Amino acid sequence: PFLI
Repeated sequence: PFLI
């Protein structure tokens, strides 16, 4: 992902 882009972030978690």
